Amino acid sequence: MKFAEHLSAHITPEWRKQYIQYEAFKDMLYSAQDQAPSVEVTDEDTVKRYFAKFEEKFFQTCEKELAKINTFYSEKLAEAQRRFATLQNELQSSLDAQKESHEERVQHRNIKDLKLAFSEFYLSLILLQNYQNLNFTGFRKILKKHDKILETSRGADWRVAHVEVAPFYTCKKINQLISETEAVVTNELEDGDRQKAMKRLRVPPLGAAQPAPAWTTFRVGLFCGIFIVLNITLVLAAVFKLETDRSIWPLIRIYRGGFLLIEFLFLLGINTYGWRQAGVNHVLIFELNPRSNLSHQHLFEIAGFLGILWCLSLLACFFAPISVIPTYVYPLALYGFMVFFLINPTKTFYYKSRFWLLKLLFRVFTAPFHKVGFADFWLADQLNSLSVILMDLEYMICFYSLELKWDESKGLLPNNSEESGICHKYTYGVRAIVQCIPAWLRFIQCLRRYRDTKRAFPHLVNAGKYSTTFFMVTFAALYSTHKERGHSDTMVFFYLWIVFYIISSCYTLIWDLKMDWGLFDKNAGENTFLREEIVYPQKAYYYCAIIEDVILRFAWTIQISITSTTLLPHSGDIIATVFAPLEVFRRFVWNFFRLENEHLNNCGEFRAVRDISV
Amino acid sequence: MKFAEHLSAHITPEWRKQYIQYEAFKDMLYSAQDQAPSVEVTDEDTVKRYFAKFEEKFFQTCEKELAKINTFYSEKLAEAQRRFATLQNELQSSLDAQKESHEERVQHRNIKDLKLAFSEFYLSLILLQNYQNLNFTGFRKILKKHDKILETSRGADWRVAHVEVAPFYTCKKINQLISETEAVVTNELEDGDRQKAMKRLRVPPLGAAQPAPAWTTFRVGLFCGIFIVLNITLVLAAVFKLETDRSIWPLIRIYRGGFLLIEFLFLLGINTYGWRQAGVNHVLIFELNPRSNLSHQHLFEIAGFLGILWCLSLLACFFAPISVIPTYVYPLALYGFMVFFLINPTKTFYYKSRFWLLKLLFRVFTAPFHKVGFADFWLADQLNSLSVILMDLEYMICFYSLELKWDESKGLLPNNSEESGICHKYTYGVRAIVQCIPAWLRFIQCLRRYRDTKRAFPHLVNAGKYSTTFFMVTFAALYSTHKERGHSDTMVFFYLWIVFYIISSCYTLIWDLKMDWGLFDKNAGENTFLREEIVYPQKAYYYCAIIEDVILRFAWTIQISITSTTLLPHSGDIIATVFAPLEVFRRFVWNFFRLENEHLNNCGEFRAVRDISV
Ligand SMILES: O=P(O)(O)O[C@H]1[C@@H](OP(=O)(O)O)[C@H](OP(=O)(O)O)[C@@H](OP(=O)(O)OP(=O)(O)O)[C@H](OP(=O)(O)O)[C@H]1OP(=O)(O)O
Ligand SMILES: O=P(O)(O)O[C@H]1[C@@H](OP(=O)(O)O)[C@H](OP(=O)(O)O)[C@@H](OP(=O)(O)OP(=O)(O)O)[C@H](OP(=O)(O)O)[C@H]1OP(=O)(O)O
Ligand SMILES: O=P(O)(O)O[C@H]1[C@@H](OP(=O)(O)O)[C@H](OP(=O)(O)O)[C@@H](OP(=O)(O)OP(=O)(O)O)[C@H](OP(=O)(O)O)[C@H]1OP(=O)(O)O
Ligand SMILES: O=P(O)(O)O[C@H]1[C@@H](OP(=O)(O)O)[C@H](OP(=O)(O)O)[C@@H](OP(=O)(O)OP(=O)(O)O)[C@H](OP(=O)(O)O)[C@H]1OP(=O)(O)O
Repeated sequence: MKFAEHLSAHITPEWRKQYIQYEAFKDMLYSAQDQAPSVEVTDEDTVKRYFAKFEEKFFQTCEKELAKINTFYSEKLAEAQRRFATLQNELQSSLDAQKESHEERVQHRNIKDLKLAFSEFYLSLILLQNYQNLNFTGFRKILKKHDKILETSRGADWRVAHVEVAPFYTCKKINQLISETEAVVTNELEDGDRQKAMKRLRVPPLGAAQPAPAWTTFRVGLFCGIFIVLNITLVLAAVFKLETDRSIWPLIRIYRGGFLLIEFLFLLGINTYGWRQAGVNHVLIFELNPRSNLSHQHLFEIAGFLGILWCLSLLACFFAPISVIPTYVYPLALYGFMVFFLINPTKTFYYKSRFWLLKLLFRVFTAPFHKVGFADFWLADQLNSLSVILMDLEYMICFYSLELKWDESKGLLPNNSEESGICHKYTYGVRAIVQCIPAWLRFIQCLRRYRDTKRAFPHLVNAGKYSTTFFMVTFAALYSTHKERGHSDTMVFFYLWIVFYIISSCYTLIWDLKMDWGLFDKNAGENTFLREEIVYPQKAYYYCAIIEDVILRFAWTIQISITSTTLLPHSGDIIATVFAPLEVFRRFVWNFFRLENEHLNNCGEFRAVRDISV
Repeated sequence: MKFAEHLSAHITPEWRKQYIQYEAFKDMLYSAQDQAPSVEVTDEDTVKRYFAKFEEKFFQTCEKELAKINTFYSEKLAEAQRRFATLQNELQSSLDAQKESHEERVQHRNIKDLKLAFSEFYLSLILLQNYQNLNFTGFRKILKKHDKILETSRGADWRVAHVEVAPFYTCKKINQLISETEAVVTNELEDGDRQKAMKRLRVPPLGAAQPAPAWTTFRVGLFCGIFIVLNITLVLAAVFKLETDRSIWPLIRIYRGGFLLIEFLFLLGINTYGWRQAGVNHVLIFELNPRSNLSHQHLFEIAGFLGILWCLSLLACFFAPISVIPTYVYPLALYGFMVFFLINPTKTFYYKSRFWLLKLLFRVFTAPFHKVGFADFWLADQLNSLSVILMDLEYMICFYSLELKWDESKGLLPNNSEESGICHKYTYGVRAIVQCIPAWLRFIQCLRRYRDTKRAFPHLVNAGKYSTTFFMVTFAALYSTHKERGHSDTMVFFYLWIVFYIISSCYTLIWDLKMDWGLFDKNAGENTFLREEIVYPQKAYYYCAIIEDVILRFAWTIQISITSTTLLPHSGDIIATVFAPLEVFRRFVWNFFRLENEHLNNCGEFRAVRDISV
């Protein structure tokens, strides 16, 4: 009925330019129909010749499209045949080695990677088959549509004479390859059982708009509604009922991290939805499973549940829920519940994503030794902007270990004490390393990448980009320490520090535009100050992001400076609280164009599957 | 991949017994496969003869199923051809009358009914086409499964030799009929335009019933979450913050009706979901549009919004956030909003259902004159159990017009002695008629039906059933009035009243079982105390409903009698509040089996479309 959006939603992204231009043909046909003058205005010969010339040009365009499709199909078939030959040779070598302990574990890894390579090959073959079917359907539908407006029946004859003889339609090699692959997998690997072998080779409609189950959407809406109502109740309770008898700073300073985490989860769900809709293949970049994947609804549901728990804990800290449990227990219960949810060793509640995240975290935090992929440095980049949660963790540990006297009530709020503040300082040393941890991780990753791929431009400069944070933080700490000690030269520690402000931002900002986002290209074309090809439909997004990155970069250096050095102590807490939720927004904007620039490097290579070895 | 639930969900409910028994064939094949004796000593000849006899019986069953399908298709095709001939003759008569004002309005009505009859005929033809396609697919799939499991080449040969030469597959008369119908509608009726005619004749995937849009489910969940959180907050506020000013009785008596309406909407949504899932075709019975329909999610989304408004109004009444607006304004705003939502004359917010409901309400309340259909008496039956809202309406009108002072913001709470008691007495006697209105409507509908049909068994006994409410209410009112007047003979007005209690319930209860639900049949099989065929899978539902109706009938009788007679001082206002939400539950249970018994009168007639006339 509606072929346009069906074709749009069933297109393989990396081959989007290799399909048929249905919409262009439709617009051309409509323009030709409208351009016809009146019967009386022009003679019948002029109308006849106009129709004839338009038909000729239409058929020339159709011939060009058919030739392009045929060439693409032939190249893909040749590539598939060569890959099959290579895989069969490797499988034969592995099986003859197996026929003739550490050797057993090596073999286990061998048939661990081989059964994945075969699955990837099967996915490629299925994608080629779908491409062929969809292209033929589009040709037939556009010719049928043409054969109605013009009322000249020349499209049916053209289809019968040209498309029906096309090799892209008359060849059966893909089906034979599929059958041989199934036979090889069932015989050599799974040893005679078609059930599990077919189960691991099933291709669900991954290249479509497969809706989520209605229960997931219902849960998302339920959690969102409870969250907004609890938020309104919390705001009213804070405004009306509570009096800040002994400050609420050790309360917001503890509850900031959970709010930041929930906001990050929500924005990540939005990011995933945008990637999926815009046509960016993040599954190939992140090296995920094409058949099993997490949609944005699951992330929204997780964020909603976490927000429900956070709001309930804050409300419990607010009024007087239980008259026997001390009020300094609720944040502990909340964070313990978060940790328990993450590291649950059972097989429930997205058990297939939590383990992947845990292994990724281990690899990230063991940076110098493990090899570096896209996911590792992407997660390290996220942790770079998510350091406020680490700061809150350190502050909460030092507040509970030393400052709060557990024997009274109202443990959390009243910090009424003599030396209240021994934790709101920096002089013992541990306030700068906690903030320099992620920069150190990225610096070490860049060093390892340069060592492996010994090409010193991208990585040594990238490694030097993260080193400016060390200089800035150490100079801020030194200036604050000498100000507290009242040295007459403290002001000089101000001066150079200020330049290490600018040298920081102007560094990273440039790397954000030229290298991370790939803008300001010399082949910009019509798109001014951008690159030649853009995925997202509107340039206003690009211009607004360019505008906002500049502003949000400058108020990242100032937040990390004011917060580690802990200076100007009358508005530092409020400014840090205000500026914390802007860092996540900046990173959320950055992710879009970072992954879009990464994706466009796989569109000139026509790569659609994750190539693997044994 | 999974043909079982596809076949189950794509079956026309009224032709379910005329399809192919796929599950029975699967179970038979599995049992035969499991019953393989043994190679051990049994001997190959015994296994061979067992396989041969099973193959023979399998082929006999397949032949019987094929013959049944062929005969059903032949009968349906003959019926369709005769109906087409009749419709063509009527259309020809109408067009020749049109070719050769009140006559113009009559012609407009004629082409109003004709364009509906043609659409229903087109729906029937499309249903027959789908039946043919699905039956062939099922045959092919089951034969392929048999061939796979029993390692032979008999199934393919049998399919080629028998199913291929079947008329249910080689007869293309339906396609010619469909093309002729399109031609006739496009030429004679829509005058040469295929666009609007085809749009009118399009058959959407009803069987698929594509899982409802995600925004609707999201809104349902959002409204539900807000409702539950507001309910918890309201309960806490009522328990804790309330004040012993003067009574909360003129508040529950006002807010009861909205709660009852919301509960009715929720239970009606559950009812619609149950009807759709169980296979009951309520669209045919209610004479709705087979292409445009309301799902249960829309009713849940209306109910959630109404509950949100109700909870907000109650919270505003409790807290009184605004210090200038009087407290007796909020229920007025709530009920005005409900009325405005119902009678909105624009074209938004389910405008094609509200107008249908309004016309139905007009027909119901003008009962003696209009003809009676299923939708009229069904709605009157619902209003019979929904009289508490009418009682609340009359009480609120009397309370505001007479009692309320409006001068000082004492509001909807209190502060009088006898002003509470003129509205709580029955000197006017108006609270008997407000309760006897729906019984009167049903009684007059039964009288009109008996006059139309001239068959006196069902309708002149139904009218007698409905007439007992008048006796019960009038005797309760007389007893209460004489008790207030202190007559020495008032006790006798008690005595006979008590029998008019029993005579009421034992009447209606019997009509609920034998006639409304069609149970206690004389020719039941293994379903003891039930009817021969049942739609809902489990008999436990039937037995539970049989148990429940008995208790709830006496509860309903005593509740309405006590509420009408205004007797038994304080208890007769908490007992009514407790018993009010049980009469909606009783009606909600009654609807299931009422419509199921109605449905099992077209399944034996093989009627799947609604017949009309011009
Ligand atoms: O005039 P248009 O441009 O609006 O065409 C309409 C419609 O014409 P209409 O006005 O009489 O209803 C066609 O119906 P026909 O009369 O040709 O049969 C319909 O084809 P269809 O029913 O599937 O028939 P088959 O393809 O299965 O053979 C086509 O659907 P697509 O080609 O599949 O996208 C639509 O295209 P669209 O613009 O995308 O909605
Ligand atoms: O070799 P291993 O140690 O990796 O484990 C086997 C397999 O064990 P098995 O031999 O008893 O069938 C695991 O199934 P289980 O024992 O947990 O049921 C399965 O885990 P899984 O499906 O993810 O998890 P679950 O859905 O089953 O809970 C894993 O698949 P991957 O981890 O996805 O690659 C398999 O790898 P492979 O040898 O390539 O088939
Ligand atoms: O052994 P079973 O009883 O489980 O059969 C399975 C499956 O066998 P498997 O174990 O090798 O995967 C069949 O695959 P095959 O090897 O015959 O091709 C499959 O057919 P399929 O792929 O659609 O093939 P085509 O019909 O399109 O030609 C069939 O689907 P349905 O007939 O359409 O319902 C399934 O039936 P089910 O029980 O309902 O899930
Ligand atoms: O004859 P009438 O007075 O009953 O009205 C015509 C038509 O008016 P038209 O002649 O200008 O096209 C109405 O469309 P509008 O004027 O409101 O746009 C349409 O209402 P509708 O589609 O429900 O409502 P909307 O979706 O359009 O808002 C109605 O269809 P039905 O009531 O469903 O039977 C039609 O009946 P028919 O003659 O059989 O085609």
